Amino acid sequence: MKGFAMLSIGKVGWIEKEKPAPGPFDAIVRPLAVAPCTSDIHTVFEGAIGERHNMILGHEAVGEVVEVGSEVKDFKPGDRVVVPAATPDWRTSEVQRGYHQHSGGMLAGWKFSNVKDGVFGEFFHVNDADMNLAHLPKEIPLEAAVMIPDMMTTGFHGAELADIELGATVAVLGIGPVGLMAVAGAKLRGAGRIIAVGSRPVCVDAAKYYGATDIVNYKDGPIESQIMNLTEGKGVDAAIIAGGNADIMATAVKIVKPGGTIANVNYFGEGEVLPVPRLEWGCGMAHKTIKGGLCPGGRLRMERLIDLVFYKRVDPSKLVTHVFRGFDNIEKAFMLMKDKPKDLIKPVVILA
Amino acid sequence: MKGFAMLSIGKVGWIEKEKPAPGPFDAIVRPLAVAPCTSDIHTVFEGAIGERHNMILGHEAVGEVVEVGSEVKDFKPGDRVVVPAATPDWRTSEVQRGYHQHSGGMLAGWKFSNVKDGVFGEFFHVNDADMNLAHLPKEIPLEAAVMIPDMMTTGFHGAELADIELGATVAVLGIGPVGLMAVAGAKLRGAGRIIAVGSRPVCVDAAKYYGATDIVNYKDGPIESQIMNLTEGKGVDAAIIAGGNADIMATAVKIVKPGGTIANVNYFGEGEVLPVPRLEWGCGMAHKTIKGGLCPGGRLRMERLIDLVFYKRVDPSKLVTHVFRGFDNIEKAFMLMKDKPKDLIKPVVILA
Amino acid sequence: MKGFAMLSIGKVGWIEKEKPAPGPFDAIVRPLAVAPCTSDIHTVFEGAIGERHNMILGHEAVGEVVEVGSEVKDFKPGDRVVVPAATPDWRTSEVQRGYHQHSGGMLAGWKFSNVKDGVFGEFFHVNDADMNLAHLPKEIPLEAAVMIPDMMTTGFHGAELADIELGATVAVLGIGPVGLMAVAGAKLRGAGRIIAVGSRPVCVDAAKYYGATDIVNYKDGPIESQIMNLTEGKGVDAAIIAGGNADIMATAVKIVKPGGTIANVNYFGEGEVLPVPRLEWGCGMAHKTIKGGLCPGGRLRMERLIDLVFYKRVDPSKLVTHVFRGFDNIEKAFMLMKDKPKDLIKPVVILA
Amino acid sequence: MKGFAMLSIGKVGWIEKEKPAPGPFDAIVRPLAVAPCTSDIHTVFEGAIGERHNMILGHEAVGEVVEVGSEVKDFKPGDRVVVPAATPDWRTSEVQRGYHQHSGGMLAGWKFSNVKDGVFGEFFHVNDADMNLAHLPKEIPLEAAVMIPDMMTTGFHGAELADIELGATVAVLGIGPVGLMAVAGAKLRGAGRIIAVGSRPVCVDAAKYYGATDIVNYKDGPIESQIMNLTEGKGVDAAIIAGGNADIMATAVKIVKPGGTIANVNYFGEGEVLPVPRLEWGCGMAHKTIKGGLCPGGRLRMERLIDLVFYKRVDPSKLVTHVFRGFDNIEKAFMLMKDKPKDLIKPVVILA
Ligand SMILES: NC(=O)c1ccc[n+]([C@@H]2O[C@H](COP(=O)([O-])OP(=O)(O)OC[C@H]3O[C@@H](n4cnc5c(N)ncnc54)[C@H](OP(=O)(O)O)[C@@H]3O)[C@@H](O)[C@H]2O)c1
Ligand SMILES: NC(=O)c1ccc[n+]([C@@H]2O[C@H](COP(=O)([O-])OP(=O)(O)OC[C@H]3O[C@@H](n4cnc5c(N)ncnc54)[C@H](OP(=O)(O)O)[C@@H]3O)[C@@H](O)[C@H]2O)c1
Ligand SMILES: NC(=O)c1ccc[n+]([C@@H]2O[C@H](COP(=O)([O-])OP(=O)(O)OC[C@H]3O[C@@H](n4cnc5c(N)ncnc54)[C@H](OP(=O)(O)O)[C@@H]3O)[C@@H](O)[C@H]2O)c1
Ligand SMILES: NC(=O)c1ccc[n+]([C@@H]2O[C@H](COP(=O)([O-])OP(=O)(O)OC[C@H]3O[C@@H](n4cnc5c(N)ncnc54)[C@H](OP(=O)(O)O)[C@@H]3O)[C@@H](O)[C@H]2O)c1
Ligand SMILES: [K+]
Ligand SMILES: [K+]
Ligand SMILES: [K+]
Ligand SMILES: [K+]
Ligand SMILES: [Zn+2]
Ligand SMILES: [Zn+2]
Ligand SMILES: [Zn+2]
Ligand SMILES: [Zn+2]
Repeated sequence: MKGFAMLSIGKVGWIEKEKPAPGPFDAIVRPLAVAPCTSDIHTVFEGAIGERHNMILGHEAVGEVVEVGSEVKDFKPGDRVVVPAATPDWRTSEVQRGYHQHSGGMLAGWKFSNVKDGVFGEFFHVNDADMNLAHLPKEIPLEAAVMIPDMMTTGFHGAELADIELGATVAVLGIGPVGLMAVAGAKLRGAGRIIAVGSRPVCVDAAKYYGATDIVNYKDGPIESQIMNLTEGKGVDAAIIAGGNADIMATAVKIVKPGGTIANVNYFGEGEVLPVPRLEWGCGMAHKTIKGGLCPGGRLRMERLIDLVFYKRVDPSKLVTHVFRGFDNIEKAFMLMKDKPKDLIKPVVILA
Repeated sequence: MKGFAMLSIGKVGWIEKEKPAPGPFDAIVRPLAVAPCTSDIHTVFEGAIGERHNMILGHEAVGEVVEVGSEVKDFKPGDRVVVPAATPDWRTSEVQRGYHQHSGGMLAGWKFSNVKDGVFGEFFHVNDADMNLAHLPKEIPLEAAVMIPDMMTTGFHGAELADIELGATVAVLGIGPVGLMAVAGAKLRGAGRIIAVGSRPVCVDAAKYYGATDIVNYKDGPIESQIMNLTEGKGVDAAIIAGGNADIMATAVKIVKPGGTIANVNYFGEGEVLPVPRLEWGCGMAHKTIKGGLCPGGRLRMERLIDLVFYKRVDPSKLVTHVFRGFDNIEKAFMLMKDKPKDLIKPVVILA
Repeated sequence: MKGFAMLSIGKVGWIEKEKPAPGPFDAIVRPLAVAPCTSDIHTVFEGAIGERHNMILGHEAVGEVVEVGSEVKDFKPGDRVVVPAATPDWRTSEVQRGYHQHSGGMLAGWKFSNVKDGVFGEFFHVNDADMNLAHLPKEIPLEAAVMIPDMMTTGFHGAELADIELGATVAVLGIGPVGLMAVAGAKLRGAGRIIAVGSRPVCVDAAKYYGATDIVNYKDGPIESQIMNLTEGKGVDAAIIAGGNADIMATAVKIVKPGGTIANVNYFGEGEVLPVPRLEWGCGMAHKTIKGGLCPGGRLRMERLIDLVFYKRVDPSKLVTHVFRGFDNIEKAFMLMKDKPKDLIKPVVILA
Repeated sequence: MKGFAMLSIGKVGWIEKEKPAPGPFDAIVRPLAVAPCTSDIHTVFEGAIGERHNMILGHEAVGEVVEVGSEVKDFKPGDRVVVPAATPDWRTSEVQRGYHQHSGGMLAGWKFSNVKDGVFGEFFHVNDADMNLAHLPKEIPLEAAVMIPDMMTTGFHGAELADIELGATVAVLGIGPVGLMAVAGAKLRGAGRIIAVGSRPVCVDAAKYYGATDIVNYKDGPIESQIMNLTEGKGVDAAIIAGGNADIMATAVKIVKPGGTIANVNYFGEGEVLPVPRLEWGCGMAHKTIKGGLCPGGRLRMERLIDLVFYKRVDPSKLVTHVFRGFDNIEKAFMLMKDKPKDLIKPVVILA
């Protein structure tokens, strides 16, 4: 049918398509709430993943099941489901290795608006419904639930990769929606001091809400010097990268103490090389582990985060600053992500 | 000096001993606040660690440094410090393996009221001050800080041993002071649903405060049946044992799902064998990992738990139900632990 | 078709069933070489997993694909394959948790001769062929290859569970075919000293071949005292249980040092409880981790063990002491596992 | 007391100092066998660790204890010992975090020929003898034992950091003495295929001896293309960096599959930045972990590696290509490392 799609490199618009058909194990979902992402901007305007032709955008959606294949057992038409941004193929060798995000190739667990039609349409296709859908409790509002498919699972993954010990000091570089969930994720991993690096006031306020004990604004000086002064030269036990340019990797290495971990969940769109400073990395021997992973998807990941919201461990509704209602307003919410206003964190479009 | 001591098996009383002298790396501390433990009850009236003669009891104390050895660098007379219940020798082979709790032998990190005069005296000896003391911030009151040396580090260790994934369902068997900190620890590891098992109303109330979402009373029926009904037959991702008799190990194995973890921090004082049910343990193949560890000690452990309290990640003051004043009430608080009233969780003696 | 089956508890015999039909993702395999297992003895004559009716026995087989479903992509009729004893359903919640051995329930990844007709028949059914089959290189003979499905993956799993550090001292309690692979697995994890506990000379000879540095005969005296004398009172860093009765769990705990690991891969067929000694387990606080897991299965596991054999890291051929030829000798080889002669390690029936 | 020392940047020569005196916990050792290292060449002629003045060189030594402090308990005059290159202070906060290599600061566990007179003297000082010395069994020759302090512990550390699963494919970039021990280390962790990258025939021969299944010579083409062709486009499960310049980091990321690990133990002496390719690192999301650590030291590490040699798990004598006799030949063996002949791997000077 109609869908907000990438017409060509650098240009987008509504196009004409056929309604997707479900396989024996798949399901067709109609969206109830959707959200745009900064990653979709990188695909369109920077060409970071190559050239696409008439591909629907969007990968964050909470919808209602309308049709299932003959083999779907746990979902029926009428069920209220959370759809993860990553819907991998669960029958490959990379799944047996424990990295479903790369099932079938690097980043191949991320299908929506990458190698597969996204969620910005009246219907979309979800492969392996029993493995890639989670029921949505009535107690969770749509605006909060639509932060789970991507923002919550990415930010929490950064905290998971960070290997946070109880009471450790954690720095979160960047407090966009992913970084704000990284701040909340560190609090969920038992972090004591959480130092957040950001400038936008609407984000700084939300960072304190999610557990940040210190805010480092670049208006006071270089980030490295500020954090080293805050930690009295000790540094941080772990740094979570959730924003910035390639140089932020150098900053993370400089502020993490020997034996610590740099956990990256930032999608670097430009630059050939990510710099690792030789001297500050101990010339290769400082035991500063560097991790960088795509957000996990699938049913279990969604079910675990739904319980965190259900039992009031984290409230993602603070991420939602703008709410829209039309299918035509999907374009408007997208435009907000193109040129970030200072009062926007994450916009949500309620469809039905 | 004076000290409340274990005279023989079944008898305690105040005695007179010589004030301990510090070695070049040691410190002499006078207590500012102390707390009795159920373990000392087991030592005196059950002979759980054998017979002692004129051994000062107690291993939970916040104190003021009065004297240090010539080689102590980070602590001077007058410093208010949190003293860990475990003060191990940091120069053994077990420390290089990462198990300071067993530095020099099984449970050898536990010295106070075991192989060394405890803290229930006008002064006590702390070996290796720079490695086994942590500075106490003025912002933390004495009643809350004296929960850190033993209760918090033990309860949090149960949560650490449990290998909790984000959103996992955790059962805490026993909600005494250690179990209440296991509940708080489970919340500090991103647990979603936390099922606490206990009956005493003062403990049930504190368990809800520290994050318990469900309360299971053993007076209403078998714990296994209740928890399986709550989890709709799925079981729990992890069970933390913090109380009960030897049979509670069988209960933990039965409620943990295949691949889960049983983390024990309960001190079993009676029974020759802890039963592991064959069928419910998968006849040996259910991947139900069983862990059991003594609480971590040392400076770094105390500093990180102090940071957790300082940055308001947990408030252990709700563990304290009775506060008395002065040395003479150490006896009153000790006997309070033997005859457990239904309103007692943890008593504190302020030595101002 | 014909099949050697368990009629009821205590009864075995040849039966007749319908040749299995493959689903779209399944494959029908005819066996080229099979081996009986001690686990089937426990299932039939001890009723360790309950009563079965006309369940064809056997779960260790190398076969030839004769039929595949329409969706099988990597295997065709005529391919010679190694079939893992564990062939789990790869589309479950337990797979997303990382425990395919319990996909769909405790031990539910083990289907052959458990909840599904085994391999001791003219044909057998393999669910999810592309995920549960591995190609057999021509360089590996059938007698050696049939040690991979069960013996090698189980024994190596014991070493994996043991958390062996480079140079650590490992004890292997029991040197049947599984224990001998635990010896080889421990060598493959960088173990230094490997202490093997067994009495049968044919097993003692194979233990030395696979890397055992010391032999402890339990008929020669108490295991604990002998091992404690060998390690000069230190104990072992890890103990792998691969045989014995329920009492061997107490033996393992007594010989492992504080902080070490007890890794069980032994299938306990009798007894209600596996005893854990309270005092030797530190009264619950010795950090002696107890693990017990079913062997991993699936394509990737088989492929990696095949690579270990291909690149000559392990030669499982020395496990095979008896080779017979023909379907009728499946009964003879099965009975050989029942009345264990002193010269038997593992028998193989060639159906070529 | 004489010692071969670094006079200034670019100059070396023999000096005279006063024989060092041990503190109460230290020991004075006279060397029985020493070996020069490439790190000392970089220190003297490239100033890789800054400018030093009149510092005795050398950090690889087997020696005889001649004097101990009053508090040394496990070592007496006359004991033959293996001295780790890293002799950290075991009483710091970084030790309680589990990183003794950085006890007191980044790389602060490395004292010999860094902040302390090295082992190229008639005597040298060992701090904390009971924690930093290991008894040398008479069964291990000096030439083999002197490979343990540095080469073996470094190379094996690369294999440990690599997170090798049983049967995994491992690439070792660089086959100098450290890389050759990384190959042996990969074999110890259960690697199947081991791909070694090198050109010198004496190293290629030793690489096959230690377990390499494939050799990649740059004379046949680019390393990235050769390795991807060998693995049929799959890549390797882990890459161990043990040589080369900063550009080798980019090669490692390119050949490791998503979810794998890059383990670096190479000492990068020049360059401001270590390049990480953005696209081949999944734009930050490929789950390609990068680790880089200094070699472990201390008594326990040495004792476990001694056991590996004692029980014949690894023979490091293949690393020794040149053997000299007498103190005066320390200069000759040192200069041998500066202008490496194609037949040199590691030289050893036998003393006494
Ligand atoms: N791994 C995954 O699965 C995944 C999932 C979702 C998104 N992503 C991508 O990863 C990144 C997450 O960012 P986001 O979604 O939270 O929105 P975002 O607005 O792009 O986050 C960027 C944050 O980093 C700050 N920043 C910019 N330059 C910086 C610099 N040199 N140093 C320090 N901070 C700097 C920004 O500050 P100000 O804006 O206040 O000026 C902002 O706080 C995005 O690129 C996103 O597309 C990845
Ligand atoms: N690992 C360490 O380093 C360490 C440190 C300190 C203490 N410990 C020991 O760990 C244990 C923790 O006890 P505590 O200090 O927290 O005080 P506690 O009051 O003795 O804790 C006992 C808890 O277990 C419950 N309980 C008793 N029987 C039960 C049963 N059949 N089923 C379910 N629950 C049952 C009790 O419920 P109700 O009382 O509400 O009825 C209570 O909640 C103690 O034995 C202590 O000596 C260990
Ligand atoms: N986890 C899994 O997936 C899996 C897979 C396959 C098999 N298994 C099971 O694991 C167990 C391994 O047995 P197996 O197949 O290798 O053949 P097995 O011959 O039955 O192994 C028994 C071993 O234990 C020894 N033993 C008997 N009593 C002992 C005692 N008190 N103390 C110490 N050792 C004692 C035996 O010594 P001697 O015979 O020399 O006297 C023998 O070495 C079996 O029960 C098997 O069913 C499990
Ligand atoms: N982390 C620690 O504690 C520790 C301990 C000891 C040493 N190290 C350092 O780790 C490094 C290991 O070197 P080493 O001691 O084993 O002696 P080495 O001779 O310097 O090892 C260099 C090896 O790497 C090869 N090589 C050179 N350039 C290469 C490239 N672009 N790509 C792949 N291979 C290349 C060399 O072959 P060709 O030159 O013949 O082409 C040679 O085989 C040294 O720098 C050493 O200082 C670190
Ligand atoms: K690290
Ligand atoms: K487990
Ligand atoms: K352990
Ligand atoms: K990884
Ligand atoms: Zn996104
Ligand atoms: Zn206590
Ligand atoms: Zn079997
Ligand atoms: Zn060196």
